[PDB]
Amino acid sequence: AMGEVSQWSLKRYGRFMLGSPTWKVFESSEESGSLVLTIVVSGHFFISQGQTLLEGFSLIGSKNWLKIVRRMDCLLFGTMFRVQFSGESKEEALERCCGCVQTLAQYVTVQEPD
Amino acid sequence: AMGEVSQWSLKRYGRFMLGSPTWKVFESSEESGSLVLTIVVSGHFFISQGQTLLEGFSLIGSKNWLKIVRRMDCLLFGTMFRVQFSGESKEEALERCCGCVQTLAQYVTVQEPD
Repeated sequence: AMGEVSQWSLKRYGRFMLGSPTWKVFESSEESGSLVLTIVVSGHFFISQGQTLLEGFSLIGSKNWLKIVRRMDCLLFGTMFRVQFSGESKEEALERCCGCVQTLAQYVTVQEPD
Repeated sequence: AMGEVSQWSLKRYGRFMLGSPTWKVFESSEESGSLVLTIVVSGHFFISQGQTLLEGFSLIGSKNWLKIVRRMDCLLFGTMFRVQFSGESKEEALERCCGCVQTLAQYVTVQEPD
């Protein structure tokens, strides 16, 4: 909303968990609540579903420990979690994703797949 | 949730608006959604109701332009908005308020009423 934050809505978020599941996958539901990726101008990164914070860390000095890769409208974050931007079409999601890459890339490099 | 943020729930938030209302008052409802005051470790301050950001600014260098006053379990913010912390009792609300004052006071001074 503000000029202090940028925000993008997500279709999905998945936490690498490593019985023993590999992923815990969160989706934007009417009940569950909507997924938002937030980047604050000081360089803080959050993912939130409604009001619970699923992810929260500084992007400052993340060159040292953080790896981001984009495949189309998804980002993978490693050192692990995975995010997919929403939209009514593949273009609209991709356009969301790219806008976010633009702010993310101010702090880290966003690589292409290996 | 994280170690990157502190969060407190609010009973009420009121925006000074100056037909011509003086205040717009937001409350924690089941429909409307719950009020959260968030302070991020880089010094960013937010109030949010569900996922809408009602307030968002930096506390860094706010000594120059920002005035905070505490009356019991409420804070008034001027240069204007007003916040009241929640709790099952007056003590619990006051205890919430004070915890927040403790992080706020790292950036600004929190005055007593005039």
